[PDB]
Amino acid sequence: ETLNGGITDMLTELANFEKNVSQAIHKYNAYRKAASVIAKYPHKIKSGAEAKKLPGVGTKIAEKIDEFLATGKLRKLEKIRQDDTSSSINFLTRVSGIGPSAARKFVDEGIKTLEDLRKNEDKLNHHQRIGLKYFGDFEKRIPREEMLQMQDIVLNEVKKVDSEYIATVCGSFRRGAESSGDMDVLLTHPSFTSESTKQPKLLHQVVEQLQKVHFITDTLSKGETKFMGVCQLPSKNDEKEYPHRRIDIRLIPKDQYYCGVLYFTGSDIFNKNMRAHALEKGFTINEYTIRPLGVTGVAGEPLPVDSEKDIFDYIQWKYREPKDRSE
DNA sequence: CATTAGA
DNA sequence: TCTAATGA
Ligand SMILES: [Mn+2]
Ligand SMILES: [Mn+2]
Ligand code: NA
Ligand code: NA
Repeated sequence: ETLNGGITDMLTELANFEKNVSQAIHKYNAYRKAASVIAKYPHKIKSGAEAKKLPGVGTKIAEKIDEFLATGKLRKLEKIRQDDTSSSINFLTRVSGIGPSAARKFVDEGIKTLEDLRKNEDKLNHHQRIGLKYFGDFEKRIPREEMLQMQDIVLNEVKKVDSEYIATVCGSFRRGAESSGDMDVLLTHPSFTSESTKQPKLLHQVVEQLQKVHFITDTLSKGETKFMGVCQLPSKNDEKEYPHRRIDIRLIPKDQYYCGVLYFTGSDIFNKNMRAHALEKGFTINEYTIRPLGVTGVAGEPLPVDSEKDIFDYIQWKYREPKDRSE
């Protein structure tokens, strides 16, 4: 956690680089389990060899270890850090809609800068066009103060659309957080559940309304169960216009709402920990259900969940407010 | 680990 | 169809 710090961090630097700049899924994968392992180790790695005794740690990495311990640095890390091509890929990759693959191509063609990006809006798809358009707003955190005004608006129209609609802003916001990255609304309807052959309009009606009133301003992707766009709160009686924010609204089979809701509310740890508990308690929890475990090794049979509670109860735990779902 | 775009 | 990119 701090004892193998630099070690794992160097390791991750390297991993990550193999994956984006180079198209070496393997090495990238190598660097990572080793990083993963030296990370667990209970004592201060004092050399290549010591580390070497580890699984995943071979000669190659052990080697990097010494040089890193030896001189507090790594040549390869210095070179890469310098390396313009890779620098570029690392950066282009920041535009929503651009991945490593595309990052490579752009550079290939010689598109290294945001402006390069601009002079060539054409080579870019919609997603990317939008991502470039709000590069600034996308990079900014969402102040909770605003999260409250967004949540406010969203829930209104929702209800005004159909009243039988259930929405929940999930995520960190849900759990207290002063700021959030993007806004995540979990949606459901009674009319939609596990079987009942859908009702796409369900998601559809909603976006339409939000756009209608001018909250959704763009669409990155809109499908039958997961909408992905851009919103913005109404630049007041002017002077202060608001930033463009990322919004994600997803339809849920009413019969899996809370599991989902449970899930997206995180945190990654609480989740795990919670998930880990249901296991002993004779269960299983996944993004949508909670199944009673059977002795044959496994078993199924989706228990009825009506609120975050039921879930709790099932595993016979203390209902935890979102606020304290921290771990 | 699953949903959408896109070519 | 597959392949990329998001998320989470
Ligand atoms: Mn989010
Ligand atoms: Mn999101
Ligand atoms: Na990106
Ligand atoms: Na393949």
